Amino acid sequence: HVLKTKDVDTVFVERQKKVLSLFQDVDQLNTNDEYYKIGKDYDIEANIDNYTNKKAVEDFLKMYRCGFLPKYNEFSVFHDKLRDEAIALFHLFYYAKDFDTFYKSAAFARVHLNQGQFLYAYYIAIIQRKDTYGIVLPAPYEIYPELFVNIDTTYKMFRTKMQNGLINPEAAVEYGIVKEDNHYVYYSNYSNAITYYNEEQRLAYFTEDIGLNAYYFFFHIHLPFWWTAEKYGNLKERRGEMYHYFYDQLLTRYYFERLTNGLGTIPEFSWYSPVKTGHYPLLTSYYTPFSQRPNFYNVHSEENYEKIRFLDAYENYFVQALQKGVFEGFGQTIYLNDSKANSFVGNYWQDNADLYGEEVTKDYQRSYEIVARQVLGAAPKPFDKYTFMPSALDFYQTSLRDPTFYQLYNRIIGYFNQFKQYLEPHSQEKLHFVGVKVNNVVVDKLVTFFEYYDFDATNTVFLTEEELKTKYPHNLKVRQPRLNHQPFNINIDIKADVATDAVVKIFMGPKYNENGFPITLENDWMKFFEMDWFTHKITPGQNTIVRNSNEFVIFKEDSLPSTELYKLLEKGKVPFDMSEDFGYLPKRLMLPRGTKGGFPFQFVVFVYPFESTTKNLTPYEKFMIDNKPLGYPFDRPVDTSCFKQPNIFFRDVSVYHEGEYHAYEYNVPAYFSH
Amino acid sequence: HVLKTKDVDTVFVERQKKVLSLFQDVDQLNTNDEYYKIGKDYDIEANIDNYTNKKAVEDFLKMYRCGFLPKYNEFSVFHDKLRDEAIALFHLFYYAKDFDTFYKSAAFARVHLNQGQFLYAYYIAIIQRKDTYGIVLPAPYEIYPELFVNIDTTYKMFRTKMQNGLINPEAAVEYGIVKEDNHYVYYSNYSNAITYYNEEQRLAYFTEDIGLNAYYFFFHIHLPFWWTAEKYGNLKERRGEMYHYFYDQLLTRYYFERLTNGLGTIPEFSWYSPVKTGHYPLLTSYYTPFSQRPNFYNVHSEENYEKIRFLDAYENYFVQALQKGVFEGFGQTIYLNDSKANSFVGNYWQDNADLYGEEVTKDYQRSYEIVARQVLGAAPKPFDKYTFMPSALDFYQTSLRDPTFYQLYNRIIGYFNQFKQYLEPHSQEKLHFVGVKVNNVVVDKLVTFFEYYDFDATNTVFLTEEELKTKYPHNLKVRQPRLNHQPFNINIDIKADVATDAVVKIFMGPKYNENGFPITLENDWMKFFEMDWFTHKITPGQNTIVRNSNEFVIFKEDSLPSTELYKLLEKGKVPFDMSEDFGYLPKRLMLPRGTKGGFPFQFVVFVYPFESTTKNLTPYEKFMIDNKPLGYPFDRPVDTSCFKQPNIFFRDVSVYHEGEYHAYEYNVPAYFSH
Ligand SMILES: *[C@@H]1O[C@H](CO)[C@@H](O[C@@H]2O[C@H](CO)[C@@H](O[C@@H]3O[C@H](CO[C@H]4O[C@H](CO[C@H]5O[C@H](CO)[C@@H](O)[C@H](O)[C@@H]5O[C@H]5O[C@H](CO)[C@@H](O)[C@H](O)[C@@H]5O)[C@@H](O)[C@H](O[C@H]5O[C@H](CO)[C@@H](O)[C@H](O)[C@@H]5O[C@H]5O[C@H](CO)[C@@H](O)[C@H](O)[C@@H]5O)[C@@H]4O)[C@@H](O)[C@H](O[C@H]4O[C@H](CO)[C@@H](O)[C@H](O)[C@@H]4O[C@H]4O[C@H](CO)[C@@H](O)[C@H](O)[C@@H]4O[C@H]4O[C@H](CO)[C@@H](O)[C@H](O[C@H]5O[C@H](CO)[C@@H](O)[C@H](O)[C@H]5O)[C@@H]4O)[C@@H]3O)[C@H](O)[C@H]2NC(C)=O)[C@H](O)[C@H]1NC(C)=O
Ligand SMILES: *[C@@H]1O[C@H](CO)[C@@H](O[C@@H]2O[C@H](CO)[C@@H](O[C@@H]3O[C@H](CO[C@H]4O[C@H](CO[C@H]5O[C@H](CO)[C@@H](O)[C@H](O)[C@@H]5O[C@H]5O[C@H](CO)[C@@H](O)[C@H](O)[C@@H]5O)[C@@H](O)[C@H](O[C@H]5O[C@H](CO)[C@@H](O)[C@H](O)[C@@H]5O[C@H]5O[C@H](CO)[C@@H](O)[C@H](O)[C@@H]5O)[C@@H]4O)[C@@H](O)[C@H](O[C@H]4O[C@H](CO)[C@@H](O)[C@H](O)[C@@H]4O[C@H]4O[C@H](CO)[C@@H](O)[C@H](O)[C@@H]4O[C@H]4O[C@H](CO)[C@@H](O)[C@H](O[C@H]5O[C@H](CO)[C@@H](O)[C@H](O)[C@H]5O)[C@@H]4O)[C@@H]3O)[C@H](O)[C@H]2NC(C)=O)[C@H](O)[C@H]1NC(C)=O
Ligand SMILES: *[C@@H]1O[C@H](CO)[C@@H](O[C@@H]2O[C@H](CO)[C@@H](O)[C@H](O)[C@H]2NC(C)=O)[C@H](O)[C@H]1NC(C)=O
Repeated sequence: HVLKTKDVDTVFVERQKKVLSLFQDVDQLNTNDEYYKIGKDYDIEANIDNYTNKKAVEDFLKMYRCGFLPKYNEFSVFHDKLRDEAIALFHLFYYAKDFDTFYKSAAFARVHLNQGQFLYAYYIAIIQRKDTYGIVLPAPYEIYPELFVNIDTTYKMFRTKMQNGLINPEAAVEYGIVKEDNHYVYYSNYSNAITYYNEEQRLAYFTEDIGLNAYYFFFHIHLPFWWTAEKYGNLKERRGEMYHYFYDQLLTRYYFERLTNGLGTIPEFSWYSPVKTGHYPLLTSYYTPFSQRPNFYNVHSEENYEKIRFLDAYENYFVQALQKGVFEGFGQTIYLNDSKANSFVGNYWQDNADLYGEEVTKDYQRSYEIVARQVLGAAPKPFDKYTFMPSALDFYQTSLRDPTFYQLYNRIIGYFNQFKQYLEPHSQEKLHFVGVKVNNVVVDKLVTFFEYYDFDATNTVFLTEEELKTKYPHNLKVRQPRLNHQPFNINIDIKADVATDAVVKIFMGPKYNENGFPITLENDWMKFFEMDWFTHKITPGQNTIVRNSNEFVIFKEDSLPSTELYKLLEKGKVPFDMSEDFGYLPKRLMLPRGTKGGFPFQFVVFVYPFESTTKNLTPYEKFMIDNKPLGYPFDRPVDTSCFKQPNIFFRDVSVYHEGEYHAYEYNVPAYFSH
Repeated sequence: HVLKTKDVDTVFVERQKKVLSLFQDVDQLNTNDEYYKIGKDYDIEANIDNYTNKKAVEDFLKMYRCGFLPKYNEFSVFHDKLRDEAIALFHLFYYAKDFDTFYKSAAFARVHLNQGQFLYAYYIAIIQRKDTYGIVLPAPYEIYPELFVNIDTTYKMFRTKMQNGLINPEAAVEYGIVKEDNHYVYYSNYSNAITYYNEEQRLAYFTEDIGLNAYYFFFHIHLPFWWTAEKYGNLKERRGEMYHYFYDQLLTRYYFERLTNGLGTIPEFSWYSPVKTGHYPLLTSYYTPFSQRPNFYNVHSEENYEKIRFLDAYENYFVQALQKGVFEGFGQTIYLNDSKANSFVGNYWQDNADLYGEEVTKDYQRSYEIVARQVLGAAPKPFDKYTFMPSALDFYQTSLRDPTFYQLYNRIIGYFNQFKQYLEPHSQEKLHFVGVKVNNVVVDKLVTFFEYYDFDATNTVFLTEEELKTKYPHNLKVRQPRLNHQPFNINIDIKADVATDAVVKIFMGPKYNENGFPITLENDWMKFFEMDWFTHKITPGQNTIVRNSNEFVIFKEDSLPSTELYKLLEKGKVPFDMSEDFGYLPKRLMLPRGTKGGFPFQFVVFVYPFESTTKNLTPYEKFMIDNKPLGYPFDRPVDTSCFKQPNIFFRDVSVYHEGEYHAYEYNVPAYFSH
């Protein structure tokens, strides 16, 4: 298994090394590094001519002269002041006329501003600026290790750095601390191996997977809710569509993990009753432990009355719009069948900039999601604008760790899916592919297993004045057994009459509902996980297609550590996926953990005529190369019919799991010491 | 300290004497008085030609022939039938062609109608009729002493009257009954000296202050929610602005009293959870005690299910309008920034006539304030249209005695202040006064203390057939120590470039929040109490202004008993404030009770260019002589800026309290007997 690579020129390489020079030892400043001198004395005012937008720069300066979030404090985009500052900073980065002015602005920020705040605006700018297109971003877990690993292993790294090494390596092994080469390796367990407060803990290997969490972070920085989608041209008109697709797909995938663990559907809650599923983040900031929400949390308390009424009102509005058939307000009146209605509900639920026709949201345009994250996070109200007790719900990099995150968005998609039943359902004729028929589909054995995975966590530690004189160590390694599966083929048999360009899609869906009974397309159309999308020229007669799971376009390879990125740069290359598909879900997670006896699911292949791609979303996500609605044909209900189309095939499938069932078993000292 | 007086001609004096002739021994009828014969035989039908609006008079007769509230029963403008009768009566009074016809109509009413009802319509007619403009109104506590004093002292007066004097004066002293001259003086404690059911009771000297309660009553009769603001020209368009101003100032002032008493912010509540703070009115009607709301009252019971859904719906509508950026309904469509928006939210929350574009409100036009006062009052449903158990929330003269009164309006203004954040914030430029700078502000020591205050409470008692044959006694006096403060100067130091006409305002704001930390303008702009407003001619160079607290235009002098009014009329004079500023907050209450060590607050002086006064509200309140929104520049949030404007100055201040801290200490027999 070789990783696909891509060729880059000398300019790109030079810009790549520059951006990476600002992603090192992020919680500390190195006066020996070139960036410190540049950044410390950069005069934004004096170079105001090197920015395409003078107003944005002046607003930044005006804001900056008043002070920004101090260093070391936690930064969260869900807090007004912090967000506005971060956004002003983003504008300073985005409007730099050229890479050089941008780099200097970045260095300025790195030296003067809050590390978290800088990293946030930095990450987004690299994604948004045209001149940095293709630039490979370092893994978020490598940049925010304190957000991707529990305190028990963070504390072990702290103890190692404080002791300046291992004092008794033979004893350290019993605490998962091993030395390999010149690296210190830390075997890190998911939380279900240290605390089991509720049954949802059984899903910890999935909800705490660094790749899954990185995936949500990438989703957000690819296109922040506070920013307009203008830059992406077409996506703007299809933004709400993308919202639905992303969350439906994520919720459905999470649902599958629940199913193979016997946890049933995503729980429903009320803002007027205790929230059943609590959550205890084993994370910490530099000033406080993350807030905890005990099981059966009394959410309807005096501190949340007003917020709950707002959330209620927000839901009420939508439900009433569905009833009367029209969305009023926001400067327009949309009937449910309007051609922009789909984008409206999506933008409405997310309360994004595009809902208002602006480039950035304002503080007074209150958000359902932000307020809901606030009350579900269970944190006491902020001490002040710059100080708050964070919860898993305050970061896109830790959101998926909280069971209520899925419950919140499942509630939202719940309404979105209700809205979809008011639309014209897909007719049997529009779904039919005259001349095309799928005679059979055979799927190879589906097997999951846990496999060790390492990543650089050195950013967890603080370097010595002497250590800063020499090259960075990239000394610490965090090792966790992560979910994965064996590659598998899908053999498709297609009997055709005429020759035509066809599109073939591969989905994965449940076979039974939570109670073990047969699924129903009428109520379960939204439970199909899109796995593949590709064009294929169908020749008259017999057509045999073989798609290997490693080829599914929906997923990407694991990221490589910054150190391997450099070696690859010497060759004038960059990982293909890491550069162009950084937002895709890691392929090692395309399958939910199976069971020893094999858990029931079904694959489905659908092939339809290839045609218009005039309003595709390639500038956003590469695989979106058609005009059909995202998730087609499971994007909305379908005109109930008891006789399936010949161009769609459903194949039963079983997901088995090999090796140790529980991930923590691979971190038992007796085991890894062999 | 001399009280300001105003000269009045003979015509005014005779009308003043005529109006006061109907404010004597109000719960009884005097056949020996001139008004009795006049009112008993007055024929409205026959004199219909003396009313400018015949339809109104016919409606009154049609309604009167069916019967009105009987004598002795409690009257409240919050009960449908009662309000409708009162409004009909008002029209009869208002449409009288000349003073004489008005007086007869009033005499007729005094004789035939419910005393409370008559007094209600009468008070308002005197304020609204043009020919009675300036006519001095007797203090509400003199007219309705049973609404301004607890039953313990009401019963003492009853006992005195029944015994026809004191049987054992030496002994009566131990109960606060003392004879002075020809008066019987009753030392009257606030409820916190007889029952301490919850911590809010420590605010009783304030919430029960007769002046504070009279103030709210004056606010009502000056312009009832059921009547249109048409009479006041410009006010009509700014009605909502005045609504926000009145309640925000009152709520802020209340907040200040909580701060010096360690009671923090105004509590928030939910219609679906027990209301924490109860209230026990130590008041009674002629037929029943006032209803009581115990602590942690179960408000969400079957009797209130439907009313709560209404209240909840009313709030939902506002919250959704804010979210969609437009107010729909009531015959129009108003975007948040529309020029008519501010008045809409005001008229909406109040459910007043101007909301519907009518003269007076109708029964089916359900009111949030009324329904909320109904469920918060905790009284069982009315026996019938004429019989109900009253709560402190059923009267404008007792409302401030109930903690939930503040909680309810704080909830409404919460929404109002939320709406304010959707408006164009005051820009730094517009707040800047070019060439004008406030160099310094010095405030003399702020000191509060309790000082005895007496008022005529003879209306509490019933007179003898013989006593009615001679002049009214004005025999009984209620004595209570009331909050007060020493006069203080505010020295303002201004450095100007050129000469201009400037407006200088003075505010009092908190220094710290309820937790003891620094206030923030972005979140506490609504907590600034306006204290003074005046024009001043600034000359080039150094300017020095000296304003004494006694000169603040926002406050008035205490009311004089009706007996002192007569003596003053004989000199062709009337108190200046009682005549033109009756609705102003008593100046003795401008400062919250301080603490021995001195409680922190801050004074702010802001000076801006004097200009337009085209849409001023002088006809309503004298001090509103500008075009600026009421409360400027703290009427809405301001473009956040850490750099203060040169024409504004903040000065730390400490409010000290001298003498006994608790008011009841002055009502201890050992103390007042010396
Ligand atoms: C415990 O607990 C407690 C309780 O809580 C606490 O306390 C706290 O604390 C805190 C901290 O400390 C604090 O805070 C702070 O404060 C401070 C002070 O303040 C003040 O002052 C200021 C200044 O002033 C000045 O300036 C101005 C301008 O700007 C002007 O105007 C004036 O006049 C003056 O002048 C001057 O200046 C200068 C000096 O400085 C010179 O030039 C000369 O001298 C001149 O003359 C100011 O600004 C302020 O203001 C304020 O206030 C007032 C009143 O008072 C007012 O009026 C105003 O307006 C303002 O206010 C307000 O506003 C609003 C309200 O409405 C809001 O917003 C707020 O409140 C505000 O405030 C005063 O006066 C200060 O300084 C600081 O600052 C800082 O921080 C912040 C945040 O926090 C930011 O924003 C800013 O920016 C800054 O930053 C900085 O720092 C930090 C740390 O801290 C960091 O992180 C950052 O990064 C930065 O850094 C920088 O700086 C530093 C110093 O500063 C240094 O060191 C550094 O360096 C380094 O690094 C670099 C790189 O980067 C390198 O290169 C090198 O090498 C190294 O070295 C840098 O440079 C703050 O703010 C508070 O306050 C307290 N609280 C209380 C209640 O008290 C404690 O802490 C604890 N403790 C423990 C142990 O834990
Ligand atoms: C206990 O508990 C119990 C239970 O709760 C109770 O009971 C109650 O009681 C009550 C009280 O008493 C009652 O009520 C009452 O009643 C009565 C009776 O009724 C009946 O009758 C009437 C009358 O009739 C007549 O008239 C007419 C017209 O108008 C006609 O039509 C007829 O026919 C007749 O005629 C005749 O007679 C006359 C006389 O009157 C002559 O002219 C000749 O003879 C002729 O022929 C009537 O109206 C009524 O009716 C009604 O009802 C029916 C049924 O039955 C019906 O059908 C009808 O429609 C009617 O209505 C109804 O209905 C509706 C609808 O549904 C409703 O709303 C209701 O139901 C109604 O009702 C009958 O029949 C009566 O009378 C009375 O009245 C009164 O009151 C009221 C209120 O309440 C008012 O509004 C009115 O106006 C009146 O008033 C008066 O009185 C009062 C007192 O009470 C007062 O306050 C006032 O102010 C007034 O006064 C006046 O008068 C009097 C007499 O009455 C006198 O006395 C006085 O005198 C004074 O004056 C001056 C001062 O200002 C001086 O100057 C001198 O000097 C002095 O003296 C005055 O004048 C009532 O209503 C009830 O009923 C019961 N309930 C039950 C259930 O039963 C008890 O009470 C208790 N007890 C204890 C002790 O606590
Ligand atoms: C009054 O409201 C309108 C719309 O609600 C505001 O107009 C918007 O202004 C922003 C600029 O910040 C534009 O990006 C939008 O396209 C405008 N939308 C519409 C519908 O006009 C207007 O700014 C508000 N009034 C003021 C003075 O700001």
